Amino acid sequence: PDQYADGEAARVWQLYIGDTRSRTAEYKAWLLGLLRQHGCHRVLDVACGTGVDSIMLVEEGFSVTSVDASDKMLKYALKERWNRRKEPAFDKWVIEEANWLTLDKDVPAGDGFDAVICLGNSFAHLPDSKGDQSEHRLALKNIASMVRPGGLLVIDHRNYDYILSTGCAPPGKNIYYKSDLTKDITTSVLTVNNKAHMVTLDYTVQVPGAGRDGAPGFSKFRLSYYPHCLASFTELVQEAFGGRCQHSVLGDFKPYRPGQAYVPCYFIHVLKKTG
Amino acid sequence: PDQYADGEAARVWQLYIGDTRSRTAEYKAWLLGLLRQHGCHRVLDVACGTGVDSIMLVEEGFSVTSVDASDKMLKYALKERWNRRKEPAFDKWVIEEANWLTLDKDVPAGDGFDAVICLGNSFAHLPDSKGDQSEHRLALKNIASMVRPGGLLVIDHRNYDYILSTGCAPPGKNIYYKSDLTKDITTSVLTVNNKAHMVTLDYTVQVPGAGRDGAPGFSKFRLSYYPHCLASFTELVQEAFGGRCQHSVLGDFKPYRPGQAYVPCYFIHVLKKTG
Amino acid sequence: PDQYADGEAARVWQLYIGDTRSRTAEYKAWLLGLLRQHGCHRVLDVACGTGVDSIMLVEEGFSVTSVDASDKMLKYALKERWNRRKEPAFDKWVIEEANWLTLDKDVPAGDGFDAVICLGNSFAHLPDSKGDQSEHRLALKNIASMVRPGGLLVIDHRNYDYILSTGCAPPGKNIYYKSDLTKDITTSVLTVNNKAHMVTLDYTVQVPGAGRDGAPGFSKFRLSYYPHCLASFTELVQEAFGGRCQHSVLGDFKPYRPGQAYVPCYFIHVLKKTG
Amino acid sequence: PDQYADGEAARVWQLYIGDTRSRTAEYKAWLLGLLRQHGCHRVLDVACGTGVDSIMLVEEGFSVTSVDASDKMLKYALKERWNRRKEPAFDKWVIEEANWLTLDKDVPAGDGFDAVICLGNSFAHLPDSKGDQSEHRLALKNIASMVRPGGLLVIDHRNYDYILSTGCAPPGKNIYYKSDLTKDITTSVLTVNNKAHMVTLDYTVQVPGAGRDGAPGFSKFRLSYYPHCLASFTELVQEAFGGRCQHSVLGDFKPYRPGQAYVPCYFIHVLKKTG
Ligand SMILES: C[S@@+](CC[C@H](N)C(=O)[O-])C[C@H]1O[C@@H](n2cnc3c(N)ncnc32)[C@H](O)[C@@H]1O
Ligand SMILES: C[S@@+](CC[C@H](N)C(=O)[O-])C[C@H]1O[C@@H](n2cnc3c(N)ncnc32)[C@H](O)[C@@H]1O
Ligand SMILES: C[S@@+](CC[C@H](N)C(=O)[O-])C[C@H]1O[C@@H](n2cnc3c(N)ncnc32)[C@H](O)[C@@H]1O
Ligand SMILES: C[S@@+](CC[C@H](N)C(=O)[O-])C[C@H]1O[C@@H](n2cnc3c(N)ncnc32)[C@H](O)[C@@H]1O
Repeated sequence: PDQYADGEAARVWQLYIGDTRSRTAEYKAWLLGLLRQHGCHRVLDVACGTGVDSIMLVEEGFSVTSVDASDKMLKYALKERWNRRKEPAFDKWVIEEANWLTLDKDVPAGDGFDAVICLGNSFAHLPDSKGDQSEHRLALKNIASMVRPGGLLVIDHRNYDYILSTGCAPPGKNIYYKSDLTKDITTSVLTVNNKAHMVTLDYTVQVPGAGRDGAPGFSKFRLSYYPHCLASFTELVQEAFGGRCQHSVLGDFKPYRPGQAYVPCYFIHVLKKTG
Repeated sequence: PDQYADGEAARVWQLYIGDTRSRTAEYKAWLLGLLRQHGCHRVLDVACGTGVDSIMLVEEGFSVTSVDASDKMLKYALKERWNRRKEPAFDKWVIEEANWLTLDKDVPAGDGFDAVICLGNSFAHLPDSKGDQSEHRLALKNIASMVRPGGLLVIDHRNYDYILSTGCAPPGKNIYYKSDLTKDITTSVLTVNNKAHMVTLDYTVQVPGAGRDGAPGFSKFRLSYYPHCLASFTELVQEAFGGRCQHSVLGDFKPYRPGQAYVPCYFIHVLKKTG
Repeated sequence: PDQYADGEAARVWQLYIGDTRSRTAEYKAWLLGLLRQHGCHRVLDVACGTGVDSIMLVEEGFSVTSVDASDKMLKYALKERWNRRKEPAFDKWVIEEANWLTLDKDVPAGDGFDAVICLGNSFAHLPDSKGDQSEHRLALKNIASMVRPGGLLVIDHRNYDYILSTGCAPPGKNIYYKSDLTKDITTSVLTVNNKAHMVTLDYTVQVPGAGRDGAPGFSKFRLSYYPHCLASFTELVQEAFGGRCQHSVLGDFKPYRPGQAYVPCYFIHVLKKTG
Repeated sequence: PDQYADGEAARVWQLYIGDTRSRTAEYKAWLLGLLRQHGCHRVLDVACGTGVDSIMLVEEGFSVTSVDASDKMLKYALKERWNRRKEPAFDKWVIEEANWLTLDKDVPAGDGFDAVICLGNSFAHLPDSKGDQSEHRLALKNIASMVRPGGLLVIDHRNYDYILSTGCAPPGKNIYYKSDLTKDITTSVLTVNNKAHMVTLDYTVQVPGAGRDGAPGFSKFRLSYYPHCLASFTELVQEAFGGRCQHSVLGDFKPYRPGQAYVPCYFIHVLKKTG
């Protein structure tokens, strides 16, 4: 289930993110700082999407290769690369299809990458269908398996500890998706027995115009995520490295202490493989 | 959406109810008592199902006509009637297809019935698709419209105030469905925005045998209900009589006071129309 | 694939057949004569449908048991039986669900029946999905397996030698379905590679009224048949008896000689199982 | 209905065509000759597919822009362009998504192209759903509307006059698809009433290997075409130019005279707009 196969979400992703520059303005300093601090040059983006963060890293002189399971989303990143094909940096940008579940065979890590990134609440898309989080563990394993020792892994997820609690996803401004075009997002929590099983969001993004004066137009699409509670993900992700890692998490790219006033919309996990 | 069209549920309903006699043993005293107390002879069963309670009322000398929207379920009640066709009582039992939504035209009440019954958590099946409980109000209206003034309406529903609260449906023994054959029931609560929208139960009933020594067999089916909170249903049902009624509700056919120790699995609403 | 599961066809079958009495008027003399001529008293109807011919045989003093795979169609025959439950003849009419494919286990022939009937182009419904006519052979075998030695089997089918040739099904009057209510029947022939694989008919039967003065209403349903060419069926059906049978075929219940002027709409096969 | 959306056909198209060089060897001389003879430099390919003929034209120094409705097929042409991005010719190759039905707005012809090509039996994919060949006429209109006056249009189609007649598509060698990997092609002709409505082909292409020694593997996909009889297409296509055109048709890129011994697998229509 690509969940993006229909292509409606991809078509308007640009409208969903809003000003990519304005979005990337946040955490660019941190991501870049972190990357450089650990002398990272080879970066693998497993959540490429339309290329938002891959493009940023490419421009910033990193050697990036981006993968994604949806060729509908990737098709836009590719489009961008071609458009800037005359730029040496972009001439060396690698964009290929791949799936976390089969990453190991999709992207030959070989020596591995200096850093791996999964941003914008991409991982939560993986379902627990098997009953046990086996799929979660496997995918989380392969992704970590792409990290060269001493390398970095930056994987995030929406704050579901809050969505599950209030039953609603935070509205408006978002560090990853900030666009006045997104008119509505309806949260749908499904709890099997007494455990949260799935959070389904239904977006309503206004396609610029979609009608002459007096008639506005919108695009509607739905995405489903597994609500990973912070504590659980921390445990899950660390386990993916068999413990040989240094773990840490930030609020919205800012330090995070449980009980703090500010409630983050996303939780960024920073893991540094050790051996 | 018959929800019973597939016929899997009907096929094993008998296994789900278990010992009908043992089930009917409960409340038979009360239902009969209540019926007689109000001199009721003409009884309409809008939730006929396989005929459990209609059959009981027939045997008890009442003049009953049973309707139901699922011809898959009704098909078993009919089967029963034929088998006992030699019994005068059963020779006068009426079984026809009908839908609460169109009852008014499906069952010509005319003068009306002395009593109407909807038992076994049948009504909760009606969805709120329209956004507003309009369908609920309409169906609840037609059903009440079949009650002769001074007549009775006995409509029940699972205690969803508890299911919604614990996220799980009560396990094991049940006054309506008590069978050791039912191995599992998985509750699935769906809350759109922050309001409970639907409760989906997934039953696992062991079909006797379904395999030689060493191999047991089961049947799996799913049913979805609108979680009507007590307070809301009391208001809804009373409104269906335009207020010309006498309302009351019992726990599991026993007096019910909010805050009482015993937590009822079902809530039985007893309404007596006045004119 | 019940093909009748949706119930649209059953709901208006009555309208499709038209005047059952006028329909049964044809071949009633022949069927009855044939039956009596071979001293048949126990008759099994494997294509019961709504009960048209079973009812006729019941009224005529035969001891009939009718089976059918569609409970949507059977549900009407049952309805009829109940309505005439006070008639001794109908009190002894047996109606049950069964499938040619599993007839042997569905209907315990035991000694077997004096005659078996499959009329109204019922058998052609069986598809050749398996690639080989295995299903046809098996079903045709079980059906024959219900015939007591010296017994009779009356199985028919539309004249597909003609439908395949003209690509269109004969219009209007029909010995089995004669109703001015049927406004249209669109034939759809599907030939895989160069062999006829399936004939799909789309019926348009006008439901009486379905609208006030000025607005008429119709019902639309589709049925699919395997186009059995005469020669092939003769071979197939005889083989079902392992050759221990006396075969013959009539046009529309009249003698049939290939090349004759009159083009039959149906082909009636009469087989007499022999030692 | 992309008909290619699933992507199974695109994934193995390469295997279906076989040796593109060997395929393109045929008619390359003619296509090129014809193009040059009319001094054509700007070529639009509306059936781009994986880029087979567009690539050939690009290499041959033409200025080509390719469009196609399936992004699953186009995605491969794009892949090819990128790989040869260092070749000036390919740096100027334009590849975009478009649909014959909306071509006029998808590809701004403006002045128009010197030549337009639709090869490999692409057009026959367009269905007649509307009842009337309106869609055929519209699409055929837009495509022609891309031809600059004095320009050329090369549109082909399988010889359905033969497929319809023999009920089977020609086997083996094919000028457009010649690969020993294609193990089977099952034709399926659907005739509504007495008119041929659709021809559905089911391909079985062996994916190289798909299993170790002893186990071979295949890929199965289906495509549906409208069987355009020669005479009809000639009329249809000419009408698309409002008669201001010079029409002609060849067998398999060789002169064609009705009744000739050789039976072409495809019919290539060559139109030269005058207006
Ligand atoms: C929220 S989008 C990413 C948006 C982009 N990263 C951003 O920040 O705007 C999540 C992406 O996850 C990808 N995805 C989901 N499941 C995947 C899997 N199993 N393997 C690889 N990619 C997957 C999808 O194709 C989708 O584009
Ligand atoms: C749980 S079953 C009843 C079982 C039976 N009362 C018993 O106690 O075993 C609920 C019934 O509601 C009926 N039902 C649901 N929607 C209906 C409608 N709109 N009109 C009539 N019956 C309806 C179904 O056909 C189904 O048999
Ligand atoms: C054309 S209808 C019969 C109508 C009826 N004979 C009459 O003359 O009005 C054909 C019947 O064949 C039955 N049928 C089809 N496939 C069957 C199967 N495999 N086993 C038993 N009955 C089957 C259907 O349920 C359907 O009612
Ligand atoms: C047989 S394939 C072409 C293969 C390629 N031209 C060759 O010669 O090998 C037909 C193509 O028609 C395209 N197609 C079908 N309907 C279309 C439409 N309405 N507009 C544009 N392209 C369409 C499909 O996407 C498909 O790739």
